[PDB]
Amino acid sequence: TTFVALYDYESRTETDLSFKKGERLQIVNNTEGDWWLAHSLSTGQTGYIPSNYVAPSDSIQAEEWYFGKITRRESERLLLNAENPRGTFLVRESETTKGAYCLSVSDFDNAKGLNVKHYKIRKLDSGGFYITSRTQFNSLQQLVAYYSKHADGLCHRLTTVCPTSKPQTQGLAKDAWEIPRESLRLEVKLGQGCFGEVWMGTWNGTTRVAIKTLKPGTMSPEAFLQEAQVMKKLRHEKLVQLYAVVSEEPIYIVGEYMSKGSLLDFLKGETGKYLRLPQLVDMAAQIASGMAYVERMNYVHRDLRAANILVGENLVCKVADFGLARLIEDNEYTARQGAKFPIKWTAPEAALYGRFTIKSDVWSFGILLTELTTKGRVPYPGMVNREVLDQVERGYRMPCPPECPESLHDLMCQCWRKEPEERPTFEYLQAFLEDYFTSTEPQYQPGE
Ligand SMILES: CC(C)(C)n1nc(-c2cccc3ccccc23)c2c(N)ncnc21
Repeated sequence: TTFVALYDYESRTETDLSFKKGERLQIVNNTEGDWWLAHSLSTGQTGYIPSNYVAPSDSIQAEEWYFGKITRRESERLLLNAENPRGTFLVRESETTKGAYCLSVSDFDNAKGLNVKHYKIRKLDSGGFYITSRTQFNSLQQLVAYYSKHADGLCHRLTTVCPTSKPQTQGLAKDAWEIPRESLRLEVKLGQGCFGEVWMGTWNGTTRVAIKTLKPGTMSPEAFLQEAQVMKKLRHEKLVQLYAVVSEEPIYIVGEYMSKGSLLDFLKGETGKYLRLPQLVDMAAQIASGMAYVERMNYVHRDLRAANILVGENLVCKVADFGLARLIEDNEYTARQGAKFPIKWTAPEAALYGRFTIKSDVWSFGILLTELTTKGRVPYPGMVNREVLDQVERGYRMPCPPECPESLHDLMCQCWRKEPEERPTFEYLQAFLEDYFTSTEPQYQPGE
């Protein structure tokens, strides 16, 4: 009945437990969902561990190459990393056939360069697993072992397990949410905003975090606290996870530290000078994915723009600062006015009637699209804030950006429809962007 560690974990508190990948643990108390009390069968030490860093000792989830329910697309973003040798692989759940699996493998060809080939793994009614019926296997493990020795009609022999990064724990530690101010050390100033600052820091002397501070008089702690309850419930690979808070003014919001910074600066950077269309579209697709989750949760972002998107490794983009805008108490800002309100991203009905919805976020996404295709250039280049809303009201829309294909401009124009309900859904935008470049090639290589 033992569990095994899937990744290394460094202790963060006095009551938690460090372990290395592969270490056998006993779960001596599993009552709480996200932190379990465990006990190393190697060291004898006890302490709390994040439940997502372990799997049952003989399970399929224990397999280092088994990635579970991961999209085909997300699967490709990992496999295509330039460091991966050919034959890098992983196994995941097939999306299109329930109860089937999929072996994804990285390959190189002169026509295509670097690419990913997928093989659907079907399980027989008699019990076996196979890619080609010619050769079956009693488990996924055995399939993987055989194909690590002989290619046998796959593109390449299985060589290296697809590497991944450690997943985020749920919270910084068990029961940690409203944390004391003195547990944070501010180290490097990352940014400065209209209502506060962002800092790289350390929680509890151990854990690297980012800390956003709010000026006193920005919002009430009581309102901030009720909302933060809603925000901690939002969990998605394309949303910046909020870790903990300090509710008393000056308010702190503690979150994952995204070393690569905002999408906006990454776009303007030497980092952005040579980004090609396919990458811009893929970043757009992820943001739409995060927003599509917001959309399924019936939440509203309210401040969506390139500045509030954060970048990670492999061109990962995550939606940040969601919901907070609603709580800004500043007089001018509540009236959708003043040098702090992002009018250039705001749908006309939201600015005029304070009508903020997922549809006015769709409009902001259209604006964000023009940032992605113009290296972070400010929207409405020849206009000042105080003259945008009236232009937009009279039906003015930004023209197709230089070098932007009309098709993506047309998408932007759909996002900027006068009637909010005529605007597309984030679900539509996500699919449209993910499938922007049509491949003739087959979804799965033939079993043959
Ligand atoms: C680029 C910039 C300085 C604006 N930045 N901003 C954040 C950040 C954005 C939204 C909410 C947060 C909540 C707590 C901590 C940081 C953030 C952020 C981050 N997490 N990591 C790195 N840079 C960040």
